[PDB]
Amino acid sequence: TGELQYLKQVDDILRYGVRKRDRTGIGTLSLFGMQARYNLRNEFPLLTTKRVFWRAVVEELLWFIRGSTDSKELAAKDIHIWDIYGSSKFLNRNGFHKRHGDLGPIYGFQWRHFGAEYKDCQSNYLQQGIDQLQTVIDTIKTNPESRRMIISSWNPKDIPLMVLPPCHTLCQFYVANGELSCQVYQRSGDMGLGVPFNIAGYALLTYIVAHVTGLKTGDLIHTMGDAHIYLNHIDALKVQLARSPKPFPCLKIIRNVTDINDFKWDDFQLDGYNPHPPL
Amino acid sequence: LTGELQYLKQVDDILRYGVRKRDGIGTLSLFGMQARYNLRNEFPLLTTKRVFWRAVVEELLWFIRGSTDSKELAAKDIHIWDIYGSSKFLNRNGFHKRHTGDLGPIYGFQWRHFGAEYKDCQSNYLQQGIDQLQTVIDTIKTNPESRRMIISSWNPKDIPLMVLPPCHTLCQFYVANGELSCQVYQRSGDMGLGVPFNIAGYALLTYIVAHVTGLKTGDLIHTMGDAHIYLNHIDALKVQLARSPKPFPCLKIIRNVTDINDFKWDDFQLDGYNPHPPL
Repeated sequence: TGELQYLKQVDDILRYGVRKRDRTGIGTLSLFGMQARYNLRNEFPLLTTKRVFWRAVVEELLWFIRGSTDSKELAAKDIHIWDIYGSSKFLNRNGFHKRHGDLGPIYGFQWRHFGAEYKDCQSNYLQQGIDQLQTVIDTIKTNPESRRMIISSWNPKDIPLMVLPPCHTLCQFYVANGELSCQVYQRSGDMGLGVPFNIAGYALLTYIVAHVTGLKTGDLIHTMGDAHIYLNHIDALKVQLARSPKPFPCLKIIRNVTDINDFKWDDFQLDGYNPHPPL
Repeated sequence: LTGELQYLKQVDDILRYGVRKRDGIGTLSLFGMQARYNLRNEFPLLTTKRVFWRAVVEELLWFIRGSTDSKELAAKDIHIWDIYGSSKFLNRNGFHKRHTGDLGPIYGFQWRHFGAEYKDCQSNYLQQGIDQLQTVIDTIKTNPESRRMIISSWNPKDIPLMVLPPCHTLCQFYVANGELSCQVYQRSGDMGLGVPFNIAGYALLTYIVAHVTGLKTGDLIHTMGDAHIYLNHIDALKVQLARSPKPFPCLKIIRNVTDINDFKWDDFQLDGYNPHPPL
């Protein structure tokens, strides 16, 4: 059950799902404490039930990793998924003061820089805060077994300064028999979009540290907080589970990369991803 | 499938399928565990071995007003923290500037004051930091649906300044059908010792806030990171799984408490608890 964890997850949110209300006002079917374990050995968990956005996932992570916070830098990659928050209008009438596209101390600030006072995006924070992103790489061959290897996006004092609180709060890593495995806690998840993107995103994150640390890839545990389906997309999702999912792709890396920050989207070669066409 | 049984299978699975390690002390370990505990009309306090109830209650009350003092727990003859608050242990790692019974910002202080300046336990930090708790309490009354109700103990800011990194790293709450739920992240836990103890901790917290808010208690999802079983106890617990767990006891709260630490040991009446005997 590599692919079919997701599939019943969203049937369980239908049959047994509880009406709750979204923060937009649209009602959702809800469920708690979901748990999936995805297999990163000789496979990659890009779900073939619906075409995932692969460009966004990669270039968002490399945006997380480099310790960059901005709307432009993803925009510059022609990935506009965050650009709705960076705005003259969004920021300002959401009660923001001065800077003309900061996202606040969003993810990737809170990875490489933690507790660092936030002025604005492109003021460089090097040697500020605590860098979680790798204190783990530093940990991984220091003490491979450990309970300590964690990256926490939750910093509640900085959260009134973020444009949105982190939807995936944290991840922790684990080392057994020459293989790495990461569990990420997603406090809110959207089975439609949010989640399978998260599965791509965090699964990718291990694959990096895989050849970095010589370690193969064990597995990915995607743990959920509130898991939900929007009421509209039911009839649209119900056809999506009507589909027999097709086998998982493999991910490759051509460039041997020693530095966690030095990655970019042309490093990443995928093998055989053929999802189903939407409506 | 449910409750304490699900706690044996974790035990079951790890014994068979775990990973031999070091610490130091060897152990068998597995990663990414989750399970559910029904908080409706019974208290998931574990029956295959006796869990310390006044430890669990009094630790939390002392988490709740956030004070961290070994001296505060010890007079109540609950001392789990003396090993960590004693000046033979303090003076080992650089606590040479620290008083006996003092620990650090961990848990309670973080709950009640976050991002604050940690001075010492003789000092009263009210008017300072930010509180994760009473905000969470006050959210459920105003906007209960929010998926951003979260308390995480992980603050690499004060991590070097606490005796040990927090074992239970975060929780989340939930509201559906007037039933408040809670999901605890443990980064490490002992299937025989620490886990059952912190299953009955957050259980009670769910209950307290439920009571404080006026919502019923639905369910407790136990989320685990590395979950280990020491080879010190390896055999003694295979006869502990031989037993069939007895039904869960029933927590009641006597005095009506509008406030969160007004709570005292005496408010808690626990009916039906008959755990299995030593060995």
